[PDB]
Amino acid sequence: NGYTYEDYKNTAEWLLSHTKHRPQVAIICGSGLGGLTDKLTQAQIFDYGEIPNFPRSTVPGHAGRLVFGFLNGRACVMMQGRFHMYEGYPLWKVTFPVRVFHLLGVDTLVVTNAAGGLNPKFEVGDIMLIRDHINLPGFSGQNPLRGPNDERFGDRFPAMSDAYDRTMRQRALSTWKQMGEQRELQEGTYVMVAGPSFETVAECRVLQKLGADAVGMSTVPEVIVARHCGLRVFGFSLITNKVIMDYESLEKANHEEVLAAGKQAAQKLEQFVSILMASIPLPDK
Amino acid sequence: GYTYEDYKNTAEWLLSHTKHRPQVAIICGSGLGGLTDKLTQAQIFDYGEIPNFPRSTVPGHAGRLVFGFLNGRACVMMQGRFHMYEGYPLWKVTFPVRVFHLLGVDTLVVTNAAGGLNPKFEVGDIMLIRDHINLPGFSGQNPLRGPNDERFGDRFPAMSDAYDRTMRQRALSTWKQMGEQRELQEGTYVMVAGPSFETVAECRVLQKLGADAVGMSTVPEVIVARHCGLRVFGFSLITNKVIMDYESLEKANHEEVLAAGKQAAQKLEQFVSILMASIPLP
Amino acid sequence: GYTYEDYKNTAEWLLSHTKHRPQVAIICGSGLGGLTDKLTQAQIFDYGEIPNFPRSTVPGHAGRLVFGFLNGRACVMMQGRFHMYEGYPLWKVTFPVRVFHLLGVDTLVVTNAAGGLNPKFEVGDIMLIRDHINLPGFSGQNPLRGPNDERFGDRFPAMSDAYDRTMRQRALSTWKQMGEQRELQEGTYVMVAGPSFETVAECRVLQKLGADAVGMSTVPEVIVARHCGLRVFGFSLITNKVIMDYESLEKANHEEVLAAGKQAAQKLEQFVSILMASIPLPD
Ligand SMILES: O=c1[nH]cnc2c(Sc3ccc(Oc4c(F)c(F)c(F)c(F)c4F)cc3/C=C/P(=O)(O)O)c[nH]c12
Ligand SMILES: O=c1[nH]cnc2c(Sc3ccc(Oc4c(F)c(F)c(F)c(F)c4F)cc3/C=C/P(=O)(O)O)c[nH]c12
Ligand SMILES: O=c1[nH]cnc2c(Sc3ccc(Oc4c(F)c(F)c(F)c(F)c4F)cc3/C=C/P(=O)(O)O)c[nH]c12
Ligand code: NA
Ligand code: NA
Repeated sequence: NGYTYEDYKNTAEWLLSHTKHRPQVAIICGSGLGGLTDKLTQAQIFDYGEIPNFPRSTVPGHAGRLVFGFLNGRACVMMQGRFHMYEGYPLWKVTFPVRVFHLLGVDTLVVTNAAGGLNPKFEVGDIMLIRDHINLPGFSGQNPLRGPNDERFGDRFPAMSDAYDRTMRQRALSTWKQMGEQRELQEGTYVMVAGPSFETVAECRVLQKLGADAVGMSTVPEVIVARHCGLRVFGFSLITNKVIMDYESLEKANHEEVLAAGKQAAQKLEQFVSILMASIPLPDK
Repeated sequence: GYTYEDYKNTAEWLLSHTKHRPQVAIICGSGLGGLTDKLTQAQIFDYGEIPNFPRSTVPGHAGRLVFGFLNGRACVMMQGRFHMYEGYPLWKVTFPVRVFHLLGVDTLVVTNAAGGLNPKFEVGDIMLIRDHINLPGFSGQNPLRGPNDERFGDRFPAMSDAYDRTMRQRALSTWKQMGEQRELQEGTYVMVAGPSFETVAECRVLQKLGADAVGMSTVPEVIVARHCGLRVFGFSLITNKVIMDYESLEKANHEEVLAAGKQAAQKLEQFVSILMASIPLP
Repeated sequence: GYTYEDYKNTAEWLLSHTKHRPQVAIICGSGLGGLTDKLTQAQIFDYGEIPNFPRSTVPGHAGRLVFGFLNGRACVMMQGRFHMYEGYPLWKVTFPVRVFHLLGVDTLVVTNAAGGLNPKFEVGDIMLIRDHINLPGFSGQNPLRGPNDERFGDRFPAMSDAYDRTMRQRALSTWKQMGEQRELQEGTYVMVAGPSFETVAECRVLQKLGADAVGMSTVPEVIVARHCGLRVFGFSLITNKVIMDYESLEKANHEEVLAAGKQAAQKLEQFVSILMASIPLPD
């Protein structure tokens, strides 16, 4: 299947008529930010299943949630969880919410994730501001824009060379500076791979040689649709593990360690984003 | 997928609806739409009247098959080509090449627009396609995926000799004989699916791989053509230099591509028309 | 699109139709189908007659599971693997591996035909697979894609240790104490979808990525086996040297790869039989 413009329209107008909230900022909560909805005021919760056209979470855990409220005084719409390719979702389902956000009047997307460090400078618990991406699925046909283009969203052939807003990154660094934290923020290129299996050593070397600083399984498709629509985009990676890059290492990527990294970073990440909210540019006069 | 009878039905319909017996198929990429103007004794078919032929489901652009003589060479020209980014399966993109084979065509000329990755290239350059990197193909988006039909070709066709050496030497010589000074480029075309343009990081990847130009077409048609045994010649119009640093304000856009096309139209149409005399006879 | 109950039904059907209890699964690559003849007490099942099993769709394609003993070790052989280029989805290509797991198999041996990228390789060489590059996997053609079930494995299994170090050692040891002419090669297998062979520029890309051999199979079976916790090892027979530069009259062709996988193929088959004795017993 796909979605028509009318489908997005009906979802948007249904949400506009069922909440008083008028979000400026969309937060898609990746690994470690599950709990960020807890810091919202005047929170209003919709299960994906209540929302017309909205893909249902078919994965273990709670019904996926769209939550409207104020984060540090700023009108937010928050996706508690996101869809992954590795779960069997087509990219036109993964990115469905980004079109709806656009039609609600959102002008800014915050997108976070977990990723493996490819840059040897990176340490577990580091935060990497996404400055650029390598869409490996994109190269082969797995681009969320594949299909007919609606001129109501954007151009047939949108540019991605300016996708990661300079100002948002400037203000992430300021916020971080004023937290007087010990470690610098990192900044680099995120490469998307479909996953869900972790890289071989030979694969890690490929991604290093390609110039990737971190690797994960999400985010790029949401960024491409956001940019098609004209939203400004801010992203970062929690570095949950250092990808294994030689045959002599005794270490090995694993689910238990990357869960532990998320759980440990979780409150630091909520603190970071809660404060950053205060510094997000206002809608344009 | 199509059955073998589906291809035979379409080829039979065309052969009984036109008297034309094309030797050469020309797939007009951006910059070359107007090449049909140079045909004589033209005979026209909307894709929509041609049995089994894929159309656009966008009323924006329909498509035409045009039979005619180009500089006295019997030709069939696709005006409007199918792209993976539009949501066509590759077995639809490449459907026409199968039909051309069954019409008796023995040479495919394929042209496109491409972003320049080789820093030697300028906007408005023509690059002869010497070789390709098929990134979608590596992942399973190869037009031969599925059952193989020996009436077309082998299970496992070689692509190491896809781009006819003789036609490229004759294209270079023709470009000089025409008294053109700004030289013909030659190099490696990488297909990416698009339709969004590359990030800086992606551009750097495509350069590290050894690609000289990047586009969103052509490689599937070339693979199916070589599977069928067609001789293949092609080139890219360098419509833009791909952004390779973070400071430049240039953003790749459709308007640059359109505008580079119109500017190069007269020159490319002349080049292809005159090249027809270099194509070996059947 | 099966659930755990489907794989279980298939395994129980096999358990109740043969007394054979395999420890080792062998997937026989192109030109290596002779290995089923080295089985003792052989028992054949056509894929057609196995519940839920994907049917192979080419007129003359051997779709048979063969249970037996190879050099005195209980095993099950696939004669004819499924290939993504034939049009099979990876969940079909790898359904037998999940069934082997439920049958109690703890080891998978994978064999294939590969094009040589390493200029040191010669046609007929055997390359012990040390590592792989899953190019289809990067893009979404990963056989774990979709719902995960822990009766198979983890949502995010590691692949950096896929190729069993113990069986590496013993393959190198066994090969030496056979006094063979050429050495056993080792290196990285890159999977491409095919079915068309590589351009020179594609060749050069795969070499730049650090691949030693290229083919169109194997990696997805390895991923599903490691997901399930099976020990894995495997071999490429080098059927052809990939054309890596424009000064050359050679062309990789179906006929020259067919002929090469009738030559030192029987060498790899004897080597696989011998190495059965080096596979550890189950606890
Ligand atoms: O080396 C690597 N290679 C390739 N990819 C990767 C990834 S992506 C990933 C890997 C594991 C995972 O599990 C959890 C998890 F389930 C939690 F609940 C959690 F808190 C947590 F930190 C995790 F890491 C989530 C995600 C990424 C989801 P998303 O954030 O992109 O939506 C991490 N490291 C590597
Ligand atoms: O930097 C680059 N990166 C990756 N790819 C490219 C391409 S390929 C391309 C990009 C845009 C485009 O826009 C149209 C278009 F779609 C029309 F239909 C049209 F009439 C028209 F004028 C255009 F400008 C056409 C084509 C090329 C089609 P083709 O020649 O392969 O058939 C050019 N530059 C880059
Ligand atoms: O240069 C290369 N590039 C990319 N890929 C490759 C391959 S993989 C391959 C290529 C051709 C082929 O055909 C047969 C065949 F059909 C038989 F019946 C046969 F006996 C036989 F020896 C062949 F070579 C089989 C396979 C491999 C299947 P598998 O071993 O993985 O299952 C080999 N060389 C290259
Ligand atoms: Na000649
Ligand atoms: Na690649």
